[PDB]
Amino acid sequence: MPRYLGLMSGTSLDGMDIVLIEQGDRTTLLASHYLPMPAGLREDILALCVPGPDEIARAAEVEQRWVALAAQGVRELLLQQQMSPDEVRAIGSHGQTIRHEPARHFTVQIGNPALLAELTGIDVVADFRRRDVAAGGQGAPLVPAFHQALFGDDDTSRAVLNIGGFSNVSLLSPGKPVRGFDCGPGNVLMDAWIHHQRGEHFDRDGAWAASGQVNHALLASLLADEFFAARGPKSTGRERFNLPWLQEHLARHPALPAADIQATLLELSARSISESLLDAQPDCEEVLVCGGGAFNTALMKRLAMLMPEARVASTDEYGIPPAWMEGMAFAWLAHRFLERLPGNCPDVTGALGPRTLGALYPA
Amino acid sequence: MPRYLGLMSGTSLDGMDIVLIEQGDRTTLLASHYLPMPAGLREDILALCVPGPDEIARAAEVEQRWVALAAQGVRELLLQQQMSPDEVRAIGSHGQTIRHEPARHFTVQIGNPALLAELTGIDVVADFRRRDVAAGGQGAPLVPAFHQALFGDDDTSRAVLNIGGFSNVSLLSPGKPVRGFDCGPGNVLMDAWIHHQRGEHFDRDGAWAASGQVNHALLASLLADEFFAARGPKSTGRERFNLPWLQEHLARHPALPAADIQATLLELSARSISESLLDAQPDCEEVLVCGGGAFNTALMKRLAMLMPEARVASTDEYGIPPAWMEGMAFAWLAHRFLERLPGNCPDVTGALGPRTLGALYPA
Ligand SMILES: Nc1ncnc2c1ncn2[C@@H]1O[C@H](COP(=O)(O)OP(=O)(O)O)[C@@H](O)[C@H]1O
Ligand SMILES: Nc1ncnc2c1ncn2[C@@H]1O[C@H](COP(=O)(O)OP(=O)(O)O)[C@@H](O)[C@H]1O
Ligand SMILES: CC(=O)N[C@@H]1[C@@H](O[C@H](C)C(=O)O)[C@H](O)[C@@H](COP(=O)(O)O)O[C@@H]1O
Ligand SMILES: CC(=O)N[C@H]1[C@@H]2OC[C@@H](O2)[C@@H](O)[C@@H]1O[C@H](C)C(=O)O
Repeated sequence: MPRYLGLMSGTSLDGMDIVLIEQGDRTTLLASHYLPMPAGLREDILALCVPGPDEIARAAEVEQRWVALAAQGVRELLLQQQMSPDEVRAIGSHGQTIRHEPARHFTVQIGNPALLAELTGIDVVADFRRRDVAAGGQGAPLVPAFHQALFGDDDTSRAVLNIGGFSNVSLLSPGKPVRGFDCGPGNVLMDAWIHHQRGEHFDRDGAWAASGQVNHALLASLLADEFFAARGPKSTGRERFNLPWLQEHLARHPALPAADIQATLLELSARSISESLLDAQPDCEEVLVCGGGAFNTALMKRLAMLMPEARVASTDEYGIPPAWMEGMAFAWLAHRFLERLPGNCPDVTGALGPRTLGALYPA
Repeated sequence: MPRYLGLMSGTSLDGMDIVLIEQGDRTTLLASHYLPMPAGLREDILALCVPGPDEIARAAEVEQRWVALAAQGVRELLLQQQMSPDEVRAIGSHGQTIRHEPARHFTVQIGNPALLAELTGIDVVADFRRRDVAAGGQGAPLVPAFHQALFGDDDTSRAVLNIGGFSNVSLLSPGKPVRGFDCGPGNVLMDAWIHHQRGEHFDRDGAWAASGQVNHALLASLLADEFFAARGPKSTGRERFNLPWLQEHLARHPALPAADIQATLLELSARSISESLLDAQPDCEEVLVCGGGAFNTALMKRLAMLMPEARVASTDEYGIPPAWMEGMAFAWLAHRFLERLPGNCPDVTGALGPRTLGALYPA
């Protein structure tokens, strides 16, 4: 019954997820701890997601504040759980993606794991993505293995679907190796648009999206990106799908209401997920939705209707809160590293084969 | 009787040292292998040593080339020694420093250890300084503990003096715990000056230096830099001692012949060493010189003259070739990581205490 911490901080930059798990015969969630991202740090992370000056100095100092916050949250969670650091075997830390360039064969995650070990007094397993990339893979997604271990079922063809900043799906097909790929944007554009407009961080329950009307021509134009055509191992991020990208599409088209664009963005996510998922697993019987997109009532409804042959529900029904799936997954990967068990799925990432993912920074 | 690889590429940027050692009852050098740094790569690393644009993307691509070259070298050495990589327990990789800012509490060594593990098929231990910096230390020097393991003679006092781009000394005073610090510039300015003048990489045997004559006024002004005044834990780099820095001193005084300036730079190194060393260890009886500075005949004689109470010889006289000392140290630090033994020295670095240095990237 070794206990592990998982630290995830996704591209939505909403905040830091910290989970505690017990890894026995099955993965149990013991506790969760959410740290909202400070305004300043969120914006400084966003400033590192595009090319710019003095990045090495800037990232180091952003890194220091990120780790300091992570260690604060870990300390908080342990005290509130009446357990010491000694009772935790290791922290699994994803870090923070500031650049993802699989075409150029690199992915950049910050989160100085040495400093995280020093501050927490706990062994840290981190930097899980770079060995997969080194093995020719996309480096993303890395949860499918975990999704397999949780929800691997012979009797059903399940698709486990994360909807964070970006969407990604794990295809659990009886008989066949685990498949998976980034579907496209999840909340990233819906958040970015309501931020450029107005100045909010996200659209609660997708209520602003539901107030507007879809523009079918715009939808067509957005779906005409090369990434949606591509199949098999692929990944994406803020490099491709961002506000500039959207504005470039809005330029050639005429002027539309802002809510209609938001509605179009919701549909863009629903349709990209639906069509890419159903292309890969037309036999799908259950879509299990995790990540913060699970809480979007407008989005979830649309997925159910665009995939009528499937039962679309969040992972809550199956015992695991959708908020903490990624955090639990990286806790699990620290386990996998310490037992020398493969981290990646080759037919997900496109790597040469299975690889032990991560590096060990001991306390 | 495990075998380790040591990989070191210092601030001189002359090339990559690859050593193979055995760590039985003591450290034995089995083989060495030097890789001249390609011109293109040397200049791109140098371009990352000052603030600039698009550093994260640039550093990543430079990193891949660095690692590709390191892996090539490792392959070449093993084949030439008729060895499988199965027979090597791990590689200790220093990586390549492109920024050293202890004051801002960060230091940046590139060398994607995950890719290095991928390409060599051997477990990599890397990223040694960061944990010392995390512990409130300078992060440099890191060799003193090795120096103590090799040349820890209690009957006699002695200082082990590495002269690379930068000079650093390990003070081995019988009974008293190990101390050390960066003395200042070793070859870095002498290299930088002749490069600026003639394009050459270094001054062979200090012949150019030896053809010129020391200028008193310039020397005084060079010795005036505050770094030389400071005592105890120190570290420095190209951030302080560089050609721009030198030219601030040149401009102040009238024009000098180029060779006289070179003569003066040789004197600057010897005096900053000799005075910092004996200040901290006045009883010094022996100066074991390692690093490429040991090959500078003019420098070695001048060190002898300034320190006549002690013998000044290279480490070759006591078993170890002066070129491979650092490479051997990092292989040793791999051994020290894997046994969970401290690799830093608080009374050298200023860190809160003894720490395991490095991170394990398994093959
Ligand atoms: N009640 C909600 N209604 C709609 N969207 C929501 C709601 N709560 C959270 N979200 C979305 O979930 C996102 C966070 O999802 P998350 O899984 O943390 O993504 P990431 O891992 O990329 O940070 C927010 O940016 C937001 O768009
Ligand atoms: N024959 C020589 N004569 C004088 N200086 C030399 C000679 N060979 C090497 N050097 C000096 O040694 C330096 C390399 O020393 P090294 O120990 O590799 O330092 P670093 O760790 O900074 O790379 C060169 O830059 C040069 O100044
Ligand atoms: C941050 C950094 O890169 N420091 C190095 C450091 O290198 C050696 C390996 C050490 O860690 O002890 C040393 O202080 C000095 C002289 O050694 P070399 O120039 O021969 O490498 O160089 C640089 O300051
Ligand atoms: C490079 C990167 O950070 N990718 C993220 C991102 O956010 C969701 C999706 O794109 C996924 O591929 C991945 O995160 C999850 C945890 C994963 O690796 O499965």
